[PDB]
Amino acid sequence: LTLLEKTLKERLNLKDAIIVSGDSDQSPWVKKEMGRAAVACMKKRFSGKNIVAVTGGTTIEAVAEMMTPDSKNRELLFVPARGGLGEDVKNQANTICAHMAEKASGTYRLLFVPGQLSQGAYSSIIEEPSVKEVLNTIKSASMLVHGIGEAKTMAQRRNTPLEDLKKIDDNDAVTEAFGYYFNADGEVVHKVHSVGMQLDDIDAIPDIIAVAGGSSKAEAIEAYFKKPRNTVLVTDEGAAKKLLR
Amino acid sequence: SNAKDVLGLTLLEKTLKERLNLKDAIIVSGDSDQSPWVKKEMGRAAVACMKKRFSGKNIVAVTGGTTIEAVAEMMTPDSKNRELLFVPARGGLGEDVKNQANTICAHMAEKASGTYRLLFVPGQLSQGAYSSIIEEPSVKEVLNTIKSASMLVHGIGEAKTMAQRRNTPLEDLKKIDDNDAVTEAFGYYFNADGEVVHKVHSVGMQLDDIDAIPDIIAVAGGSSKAEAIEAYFKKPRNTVLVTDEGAAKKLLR
Ligand SMILES: O=P(O)(O)OC[C@H]1O[C@](O)(COP(=O)(O)O)[C@@H](O)[C@@H]1O
Ligand SMILES: [Cl-]
Ligand SMILES: [Cl-]
Ligand SMILES: [Cl-]
Ligand SMILES: [Cl-]
Repeated sequence: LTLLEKTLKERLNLKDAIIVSGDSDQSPWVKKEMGRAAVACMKKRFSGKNIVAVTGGTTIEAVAEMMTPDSKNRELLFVPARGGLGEDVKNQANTICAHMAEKASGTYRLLFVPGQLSQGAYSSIIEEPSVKEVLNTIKSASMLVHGIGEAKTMAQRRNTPLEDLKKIDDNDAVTEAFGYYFNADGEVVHKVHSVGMQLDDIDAIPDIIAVAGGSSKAEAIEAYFKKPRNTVLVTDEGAAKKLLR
Repeated sequence: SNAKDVLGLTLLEKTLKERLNLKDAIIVSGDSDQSPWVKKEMGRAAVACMKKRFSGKNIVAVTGGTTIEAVAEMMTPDSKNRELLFVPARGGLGEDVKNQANTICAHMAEKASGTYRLLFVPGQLSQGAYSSIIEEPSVKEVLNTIKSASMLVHGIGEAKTMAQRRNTPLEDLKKIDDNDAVTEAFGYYFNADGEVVHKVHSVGMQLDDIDAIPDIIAVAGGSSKAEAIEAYFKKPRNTVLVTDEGAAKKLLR
């Protein structure tokens, strides 16, 4: 495995690779072990005060589940990286963020701005103090913890307008992260319009941890890391072994 | 039922149904204010009640609070494997929304091996912003599902206890006091005659909606809640109450 990690690192240009045992597509509990490893990676990188941006999805929900209070007692503020991506509440960044904060015995900020508001309603809402302040907090994140999905899988699960499904399909999206759909070369081919973190913003976040696994995600994971992301990947053998096959 | 004979529960249930306008009364032994395990027994009885009421397909609306949490903790899969979708009955708007019904909803659905849909948890926003959000198709779908609820399982609280437990605006605290609220259920505070005197700023189920819900199960007990329970049921609610001797004996004698 030491070798598997080193090879994955070089292939994907990662800051580091953390690989847990097994294939989460065959053994669901393996997702909880990715969660556990992610938490450990987070705690390695915390400073005295931390603003942690987090996405939704079931894998970051596993991070939240495995979260425990910080032993050194460092200060932790969690914020949802970006909302209004059309997920059911169980899968919203806003939900996962609150859950993680609770488990870490930290604090969190709520941010709910849904996907399909009118131009006027969207323009007005993002100027409201509670939103404006949280957007600023997200802008100054010291950490980002995010998932990676297959494009088709994400597009189906979310409430995706028909015209956008077409675009995602016609532009050969294969992977998705934080509301960006990318093709096989790591290029953006569809951006979901939503407030909060933008792709350009991630270069300003010193510690980024991606958490994604399962053999079925091998292609999505490879595609996402086709460009430099300055990111630590937590994955499992299922994804890593299939990617490197 | 030697048991419920000797413990006097069957006779107590009869009288409680005659006194309040109950669809049915289910009373477990003891006083949950004195004996915390009695809450777990209310949860047990409530779960059994739900299972007797389920149709082929169900949309079960739930409230938060420790009593419905105990219902969720006691929930087990349906041996008949009927279709079970759980939703929160309401969601909060305004400052520091916690949406604890969401918490209980997910917990109960997981225990039942059912499915669930939660309500959004907003930050502090203008009414205009809330009005825009409510019409958003994804949000609208959940509200429509709550509107189609086949069952409602809810707590009942003392008005003062709840207004104080919650992040209640000072203007609304004054209103609740000045209008002599004595009881609370699902985001509505009622006076001693069971009339609404204040409604929490929320989305989801409204009091007028409960008539259309075939099965409503209130779960609330302890001597401290006798006055609140009596007040809530001063008006007809077509509701099955699961409670304890603590509440029932104090109310009746
Ligand atoms: O069962 P408990 O702990 O006495 O709580 C009962 C109360 O909890 C609730 O069900 C839910 O409280 P919230 O609406 O603040 O989340 C109230 O409607 C009810 O008054
Ligand atoms: Cl495995
Ligand atoms: Cl463990
Ligand atoms: Cl979302
Ligand atoms: Cl949900």
